[PDB]
Amino acid sequence: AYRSREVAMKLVEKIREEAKTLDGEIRIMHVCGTHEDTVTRHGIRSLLPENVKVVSGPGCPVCITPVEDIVAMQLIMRKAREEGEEIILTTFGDMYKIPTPMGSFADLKSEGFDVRIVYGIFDTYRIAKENPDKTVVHFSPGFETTTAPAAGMLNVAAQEELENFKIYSVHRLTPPAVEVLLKQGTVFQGLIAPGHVSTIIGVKGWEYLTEKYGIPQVVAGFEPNDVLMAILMLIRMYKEGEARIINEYERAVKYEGNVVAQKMIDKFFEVVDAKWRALGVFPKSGLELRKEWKDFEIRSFYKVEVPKNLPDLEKGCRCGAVLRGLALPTDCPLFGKTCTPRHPVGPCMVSYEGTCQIFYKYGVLF
Ligand code: SF4
Repeated sequence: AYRSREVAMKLVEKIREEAKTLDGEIRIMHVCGTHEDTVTRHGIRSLLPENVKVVSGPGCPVCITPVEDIVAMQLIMRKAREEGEEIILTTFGDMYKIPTPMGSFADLKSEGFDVRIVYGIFDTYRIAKENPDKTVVHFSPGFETTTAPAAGMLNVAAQEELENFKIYSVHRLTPPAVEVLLKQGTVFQGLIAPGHVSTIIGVKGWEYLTEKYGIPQVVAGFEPNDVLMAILMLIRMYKEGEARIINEYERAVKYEGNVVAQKMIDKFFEVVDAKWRALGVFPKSGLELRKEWKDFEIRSFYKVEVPKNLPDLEKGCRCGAVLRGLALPTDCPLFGKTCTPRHPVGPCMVSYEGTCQIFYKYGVLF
């Protein structure tokens, strides 16, 4: 308590002191919704010196789930129903309300489809066991942190030979996003690596970025002091002209990552080029079930026709710029006007990890 406040004040003073002698403006990016929550909750952007910026990358797996996949899942529900098949669709609570030009999962539910909100894929497994006569499918988004438990449940279902347990895989990888943002402009000279994701892929998983682009990195937890320390460290590393990755979250992250989880994920999933809503196609950034485990993917059972020309976002939504770290929600003309948690225009406002929802949640009036 008193200690945390003491450290925070001292860290901000060091940041100010180091920043004074910066050539120009330094941009530090994070790609983790919880880091954004911490940053905004504690007003860290205002505390920083004018020449130090914290950029919010695409750290929301729900926000970037493609419209085509949500719509496709919806079309599979309809095609299965016309065949007399009662499918039970599970989804996280925020994904449940993600908008698309053809409606959300919640809209589908109001039509009488069996759509259920779950806390995790373990609930899907339980529901599958509760309804052996019904197909149970989890629309499954998520970065490495969420993919790990999905792989774990699949391994359990595989051992049991559960045949009514499926997923619609829309899992994504974080490092590739960081690479694309860099090549596509988005300027930043340091990275705060996500803590949870790092727990799975370890320091090892981010190294290629430092080796390929020379960008310094600090793996950090979510306390405001973890974020402040990371910022202080990246500034020093930058000024000192060094390209290294420092693990400030060793209590939860091993250099090698969680090898057990990594192996479990690779056992069922294969990395493919994948779409990221409002951002385009990122090569080798998505995960799909391997050919050997195709029976677990619902698309292996139903083929549907997603209509063409479906726009990624509703008119005026700047979620594209926001996910790129090129604009803050306050830069969006719909923010708090036509777009709010009650009536969201874009995915950035619905998602729990969404920068726009985070800005709203903390009453950012800016
Ligand atoms: S405030 Fe709404 S409309 Fe604007 S960028 Fe965020 S999610 Fe999109």
